[PDB]
Amino acid sequence: DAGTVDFYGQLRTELKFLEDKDPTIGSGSSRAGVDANYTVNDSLALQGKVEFALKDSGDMYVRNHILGVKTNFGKFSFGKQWTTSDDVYGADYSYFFGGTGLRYGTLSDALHDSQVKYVYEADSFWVKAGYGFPEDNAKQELAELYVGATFGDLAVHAGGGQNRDKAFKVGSNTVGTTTDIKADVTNSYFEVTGEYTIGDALIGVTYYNAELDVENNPLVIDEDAISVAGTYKVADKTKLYAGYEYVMQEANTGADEDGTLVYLGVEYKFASWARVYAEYGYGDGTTLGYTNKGSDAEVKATKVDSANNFGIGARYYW
Amino acid sequence: DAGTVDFYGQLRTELKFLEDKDPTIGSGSSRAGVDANYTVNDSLALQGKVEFALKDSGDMYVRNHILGVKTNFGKFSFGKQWTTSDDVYGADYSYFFGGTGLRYGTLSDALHDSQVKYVYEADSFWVKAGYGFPEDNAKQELAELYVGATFGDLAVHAGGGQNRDKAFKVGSNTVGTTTDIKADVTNSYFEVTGEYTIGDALIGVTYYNAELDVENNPLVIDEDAISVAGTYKVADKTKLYAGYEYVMQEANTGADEDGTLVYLGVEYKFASWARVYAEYGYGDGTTLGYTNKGSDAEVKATKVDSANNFGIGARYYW
Amino acid sequence: DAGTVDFYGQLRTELKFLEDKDPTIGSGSSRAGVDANYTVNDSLALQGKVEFALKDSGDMYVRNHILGVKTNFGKFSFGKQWTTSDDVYGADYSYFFGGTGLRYGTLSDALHDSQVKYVYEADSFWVKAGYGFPEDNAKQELAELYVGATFGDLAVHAGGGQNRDKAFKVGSNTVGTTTDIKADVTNSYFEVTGEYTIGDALIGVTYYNAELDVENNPLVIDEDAISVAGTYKVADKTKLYAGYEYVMQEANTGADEDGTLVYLGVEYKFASWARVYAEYGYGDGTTLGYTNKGSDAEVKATKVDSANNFGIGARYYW
Ligand SMILES: [Ca+2]
Ligand SMILES: [Ca+2]
Ligand SMILES: [Ca+2]
Repeated sequence: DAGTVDFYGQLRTELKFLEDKDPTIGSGSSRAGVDANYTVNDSLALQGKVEFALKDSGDMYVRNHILGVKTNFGKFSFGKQWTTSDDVYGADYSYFFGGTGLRYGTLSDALHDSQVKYVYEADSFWVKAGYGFPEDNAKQELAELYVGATFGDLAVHAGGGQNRDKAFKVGSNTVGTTTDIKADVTNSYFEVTGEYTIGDALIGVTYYNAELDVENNPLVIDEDAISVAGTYKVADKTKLYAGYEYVMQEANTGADEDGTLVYLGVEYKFASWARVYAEYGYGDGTTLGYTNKGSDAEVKATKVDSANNFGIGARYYW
Repeated sequence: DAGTVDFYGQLRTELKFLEDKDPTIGSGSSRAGVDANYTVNDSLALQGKVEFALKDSGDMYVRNHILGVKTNFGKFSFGKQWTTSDDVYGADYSYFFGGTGLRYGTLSDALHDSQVKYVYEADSFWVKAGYGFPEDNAKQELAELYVGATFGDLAVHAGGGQNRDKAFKVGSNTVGTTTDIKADVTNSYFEVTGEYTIGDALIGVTYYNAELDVENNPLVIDEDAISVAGTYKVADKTKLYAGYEYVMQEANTGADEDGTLVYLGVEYKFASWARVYAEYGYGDGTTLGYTNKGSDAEVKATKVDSANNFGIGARYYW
Repeated sequence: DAGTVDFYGQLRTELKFLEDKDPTIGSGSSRAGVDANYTVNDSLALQGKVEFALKDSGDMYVRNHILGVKTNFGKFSFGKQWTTSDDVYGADYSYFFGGTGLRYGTLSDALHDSQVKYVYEADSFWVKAGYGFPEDNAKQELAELYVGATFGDLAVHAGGGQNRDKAFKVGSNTVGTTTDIKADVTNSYFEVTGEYTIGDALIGVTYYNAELDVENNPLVIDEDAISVAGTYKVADKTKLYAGYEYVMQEANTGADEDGTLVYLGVEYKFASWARVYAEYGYGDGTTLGYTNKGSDAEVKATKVDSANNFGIGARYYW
């Protein structure tokens, strides 16, 4: 009948060496929050949550702001949250680079501030979904559905959704006097994923398919994407990970394109509240845009070459 | 001789349906604060207060930032606070719409960040006042005085003040190239209010009068405003409320104008830390601008028509 | 082997009367933070720190964001911190005006958000240093080294560094259409300081020398600066302080210039968590720009005259 109040956070600190650039030091995506939960009876519980950022860069601001109601019929969560998409994710186990090949948030950056989200667990067969209120085109249209289920040692999921931005930035031409090109884009995407636990080892594979149509315009981009990845706990506190990520983008204009991302890294944990990371990442070719869930990094649509990247992490959790 | 340190807050979450618009979900005006109080002796106590916002929208920022000193001669509070005006308020018992007819903050939005405020309670006959430092026209001129007193079951107040903005936005014409019209406006206002408690019931009536002159210009707007309102606790945790609010604006140019706001709603409280709200609001005609104290909503000067509005609230307090 | 978690802060409130201006009230530089420390063994400790602002003015934001590692070989601190320079400071004991004559941060405002800092204490002979990562000219080049040592009752330090901004604001001409003049400036500075404790009394003297060269341009400004200052605890809770600060700026163009700052004030402390300040400050002539460490005030490059300033402070610490 009573409740729990958890005050939690991370203090990320990163040292990064990215292709063609200088060393950076500073915060990663440090944040701090408060999960408050209260069980009323057996068919009713309540949640109040609010995470905010402690990045070293801009003004500080709220990241998630949530009212949750759990029932017999499932949990409904309301307000500013990450997309159901991002919660489900897919097979990327990096803390820096990588996450390309998951194509759910080309337009969303994994976020919609004005959304309703549903969850339902069972004899671990589960269902998650969400809807984004466009709050009169101040926000994106969003709608997603995923479903999964574990078979003892195998773990599966599939689903997708549809996200649209009426005024999304597609380019720039300045002429002196600097302006960007807006355009109304729809991203309609689907995935399937499997994960296999072999004691220390873990393997994962995801396939993403995705369609970017533009209204008042013939253009269409079919993306088709394969992530394969895994982790292996070696010593007592030590985990290694890696992944290959291959993406192909056909345009309806004929124009074909691809992109490759490879990573290899190590999570050591002095404790659970004290972790350090080291990761290499090789990239070549094109992304249309992606989010690394581990760093919270956004990479906007780009083409890379010859592309080496190292990242050294040190976090304090609470 | 010792002190109290209260860490407090609200986690508002609102679902709103306003005339001619789409559904919104998200935070209302969530905030969080710290009241710190310390009694030194019988003729001396100290306060330190700082509230900040957790809205789901912009950067997060400080709302109130206060140093208070209580004495025999009364409490002096210093720094960023709401106007004495707003503290006193008048008869509006809504959580969303309504608050028109209180005319104290057409220009202030109920706030001055650089003000000194005085309070004095007695054999409950009380006096409140405040002054806003213009800090060289970076801020509004403000000066207010209110006085009240309870007669057992009747509760009265009257007062007003004068607030001026040297560069207040009166309109816009863009021509291609988008610009707004500034103008130096004075709002000089007075009210009287009475409130009557009949066990479960509560009735309230306020009258506001107000004068907007403009310097270097003939224009003047006399507002004259009548709020009447009340609440009635029905069941164990249930309160109902309503109000009629009628405002008339004569201009000195001849031009007459009016505005009507009606509300009806219900506060249910699962507990004191858990409340839910439902409110209807009908509006027709003109406001020159107003603040709803219950939602923290600002409505800028506007004319409405045919105007239906619903609002469903859910807050967690601490 | 365990750790300490300190939640700390200040609630500054200031009332200021500066030459040619109106009274201001409001916050000074209120902030709040969390120092977290953990000793692992005798040759290893860890720190996590994050201070953020509660100013009454803009958005709220992070001030310092730190990962510290202490060893036998010394403490390395990483991320957003004040400059080593500012930590060391020099002889200014004011809470408002004064701090001119310390010339370390003409360009930095005492801050670099992307810096590595080293510290080493001994049989109190100490060494501090730091490097600022230019993170590809998004940030200033910085590099500093200071060293000190106490002789029982005398306390000495000397050092300096070099700080450069590729695009620093040197002026403005608007022509209608408002633009500022950027220019690539280097500030290369050195100091020596001594401090003498005579029970209640304290005396201090600093000398600063500094050179501002500009790339692609003949201009150079030699500053040469003498602060002399002190404090004297009179009654039980009462401290008085004062300082004379004289600065001379030769330009390489011939053009000579100077500036004088004098202060006198009193720190009374009702307790350690409750302090009040009163300070007078006389200024005449030129600063090229400076920071008062006590108020956190930035004064941009300016020439003053006839210049009287009072400041009344009231802080609550925790
Ligand atoms: Ca915790
Ligand atoms: Ca509380
Ligand atoms: Ca403390």
